Amino acid sequence: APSYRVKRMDIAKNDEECVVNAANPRGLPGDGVCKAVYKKWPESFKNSATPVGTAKTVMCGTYPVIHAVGPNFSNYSESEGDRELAAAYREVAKEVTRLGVNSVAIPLLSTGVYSGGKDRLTQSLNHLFTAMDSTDADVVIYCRDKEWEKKISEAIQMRT
Ligand SMILES: O=C(O)c1ccnc(=O)[nH]1
Repeated sequence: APSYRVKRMDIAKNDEECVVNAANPRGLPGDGVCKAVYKKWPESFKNSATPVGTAKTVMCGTYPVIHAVGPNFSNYSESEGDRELAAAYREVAKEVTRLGVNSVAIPLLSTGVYSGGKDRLTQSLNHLFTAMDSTDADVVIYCRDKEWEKKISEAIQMRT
């Protein structure tokens, strides 16, 4: 029976069969979060460039890295941002299904340096749910803040 779980820890130490990288459209290593993914799976960044609102899988050996590019809300309108953030998660669902994996480690896209200084926990998480509800993979959501862990954990609780 496929579950959603949340873990407050480095996504680069996930124990799922694949990872989603919160990526930039240039396929650049990045800093903070993407840096952890670059350091862990540097060969997954070969031709990882993909436009905003898309996802691209690059294998690191047999381990799939799904580069998913949420919008930078600094650059987008609230309405266009929202559209691009929905589409990014939909492309993630498609890659997870295509790969036939049983589990996936996923961050909340567009909630860090791409949030345009706003709190987007509920926006990002609902788009994730919309996309991943139609898949049969175990989903493990990774976050850093304890407050965020609690809020995500409750949003999971109150749909079961
Ligand atoms: O702000 C973020 O967490 C983020 C950085 C890069 N790509 C994203 O989808 N999101």
